[PDB]
Amino acid sequence: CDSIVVAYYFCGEPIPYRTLVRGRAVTLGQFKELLTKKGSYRYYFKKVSDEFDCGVVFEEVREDEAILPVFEEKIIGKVEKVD
Amino acid sequence: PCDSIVVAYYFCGEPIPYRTLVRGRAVTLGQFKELLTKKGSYRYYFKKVSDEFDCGVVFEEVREDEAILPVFEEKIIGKVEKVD
Amino acid sequence: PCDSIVVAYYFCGEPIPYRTLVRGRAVTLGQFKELLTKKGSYRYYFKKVSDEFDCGVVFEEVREDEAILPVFEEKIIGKVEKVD
Ligand SMILES: [Hg+2]
Ligand SMILES: [Hg+2]
Ligand SMILES: [Hg+2]
Ligand SMILES: [Hg+2]
Ligand SMILES: [Hg+2]
Ligand SMILES: [Hg+2]
Ligand SMILES: [Hg+2]
Ligand SMILES: [Hg+2]
Ligand SMILES: [Hg+2]
Repeated sequence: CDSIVVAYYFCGEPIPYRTLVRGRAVTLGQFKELLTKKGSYRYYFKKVSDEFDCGVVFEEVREDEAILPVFEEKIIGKVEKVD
Repeated sequence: PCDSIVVAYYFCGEPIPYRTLVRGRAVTLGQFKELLTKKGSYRYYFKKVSDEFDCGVVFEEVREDEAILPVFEEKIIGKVEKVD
Repeated sequence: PCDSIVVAYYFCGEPIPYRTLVRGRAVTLGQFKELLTKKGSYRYYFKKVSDEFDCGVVFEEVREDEAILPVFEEKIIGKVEKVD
């Protein structure tokens, strides 16, 4: 296994965009390179959270060097345009 | 399978530059800024060819941080200066 | 729309000049002085057209800083020398 599945829902759209990334670990900045549209966005990723009752959160990630959480083996991101 | 970039910067004149690899194709000032360990006010320059003259490439000052750093001969060569 | 000016200076003899863009139409010595990172006593010169001979052009010494820096072929080319 030399890869990870990276899917994100984009600016509201219902069908998420899916791609494979070589590495087993992905950073925000790598994820940012898959995006095609310029502008200001916030990025969230499903992550398990003991501290929440329905198990899941969308963790906001901000720093490029940061390693994105993995939910059930995949990276599930939400990309939201600001404003 | 090329998947990451070399980022070296000279830090306040200390000759020996600090070297690291960054995953991805291109790097922004803000990502570069996350590799730095010391707090404070700094300016940042990066080698990158100019179309002026002798012994000449430039050190381009970058400040935005969603700005994509120039690449000199395939690497990112930065100069980090503390504002005195 | 234009918006900015290119400001490059050679610093203490270092060959590779440092390059930045400055917002606005024209730049003053005092604005130029704010780009500099190192403290101390310096003199500042800028290429500019001249009406004297051999190699055609001069380095005008500027000191006021309310003064507007000359523009050589659309850019500001400065020489910064530490007073030794
Ligand atoms: Hg796999
Ligand atoms: Hg969008
Ligand atoms: Hg719940
Ligand atoms: Hg590489
Ligand atoms: Hg320093
Ligand atoms: Hg030389
Ligand atoms: Hg311009
Ligand atoms: Hg100097
Ligand atoms: Hg000559």
